[PDB]
Amino acid sequence: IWQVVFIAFLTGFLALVTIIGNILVIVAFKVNKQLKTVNNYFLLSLACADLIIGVISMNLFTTYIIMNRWALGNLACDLWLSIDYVASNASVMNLLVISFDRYFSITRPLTYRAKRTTKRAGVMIGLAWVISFVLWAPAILFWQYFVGKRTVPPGECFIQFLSEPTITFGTAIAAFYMPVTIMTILYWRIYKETEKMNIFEMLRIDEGLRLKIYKDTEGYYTIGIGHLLTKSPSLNAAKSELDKAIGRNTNGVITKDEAEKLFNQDVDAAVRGILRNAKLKPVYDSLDAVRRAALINMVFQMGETGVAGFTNSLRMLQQKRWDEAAVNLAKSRWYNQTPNRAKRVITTFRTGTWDAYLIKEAQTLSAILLAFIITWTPYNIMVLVNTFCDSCIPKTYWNLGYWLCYINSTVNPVCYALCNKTFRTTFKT
Ligand SMILES: C[N+]1(C)[C@@H]2C[C@@H](OC(=O)C(O)(c3cccs3)c3cccs3)C[C@H]1[C@@H]1O[C@@H]12
Repeated sequence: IWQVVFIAFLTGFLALVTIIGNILVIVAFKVNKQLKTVNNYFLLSLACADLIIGVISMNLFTTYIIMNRWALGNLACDLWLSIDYVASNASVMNLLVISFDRYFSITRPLTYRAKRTTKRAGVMIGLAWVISFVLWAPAILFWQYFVGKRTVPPGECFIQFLSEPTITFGTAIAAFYMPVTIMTILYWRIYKETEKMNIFEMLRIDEGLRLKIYKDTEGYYTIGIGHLLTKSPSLNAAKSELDKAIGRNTNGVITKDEAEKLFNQDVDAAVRGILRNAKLKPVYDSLDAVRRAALINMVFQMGETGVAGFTNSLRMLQQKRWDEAAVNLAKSRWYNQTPNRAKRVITTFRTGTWDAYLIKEAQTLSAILLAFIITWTPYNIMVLVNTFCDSCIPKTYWNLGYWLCYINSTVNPVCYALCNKTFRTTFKT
């Protein structure tokens, strides 16, 4: 009992670390405009969940464990639980909101990336806490009054309707296993597709955007972002090819959605072209994200056949000789047709940076995700297990899993700072 008490305070240490880390997140974000963004906004929400959970749950938990008994009675037990599950819930749903956000950033450039603000983010988050609360709290508090009696004996506290290992299983899957799988899906997708954002802003600048058919600087009929319709001067040809392309009668006009989807089609085709080609591929392998994106610009413009006839240049681009590549490109007919765009692309080649386009080059999601899964799944697996054998799990293991579920909330700020040097230097001060 003496050694037990001596070790008990460790938990307190962890709770303190949690509350200060989170409190730091909050303050640092509020006091530094740099840190204000949509993504950082969601990260603020998370740090909040972790704070409310670290100043309340971790502690009263430490208490309950220490005493071996529940002192504060029924209602304290109810509020503690409700705050706890509503909170951690809002934490999972917050993670989801994040993943889906970055996803809609990659896949829906015009519809999503373009209109997204910290206001919209705020709304989404608030709505999330709403959902969480409305799922857990009413159940946890009002289950007794509903059923008419209180299953819970005084002295030991837990959620009334969760007695059964099955309903607990199903609710863990729904509330954990499902959302985790989905976060993994969205994740690996984002991790595969991250560059489409940069290459998007790139082609966006170079080409520009128009919803209704307009004449190119060359005069050719062209629609959307960088989508060429036809070089024939007859408007009918263009409009018709376009219609083929959309699968509707466009009447010369298209929606922003249709547009973003067209772009995506185009880029995927560009890339697929670079990888199908014997020339562009190997070179394209040795290129860093910037330059590579440049290559995808040229290919997105002239086509694979087109960009493959640059062999004089390709040679040096693969050999990491830049100034010579650029020099080799300036002398071609490409540069002659539309010098500005090409000049931007080439500069992008030489420098290896987006500064020509003034462009800002997935982050932290790995960390947060990993922490979450690895501090939760022990417990969820322990539940899945308890479903099938009654006595195989002693209360100890439950408590431990719980603690992990906390050290998530502890570790999340840590992952914040460790991932972004911004949060580092902001905390230091
Ligand atoms: C440590 N917790 C506070 C407790 C145990 C863990 O719980 C979870 O991981 C669960 O999947 C479930 C646990 C038990 C039945 S369903 C969730 C609960 C609430 C939203 S998702 C994590 C959090 C959560 O509040 C519970």
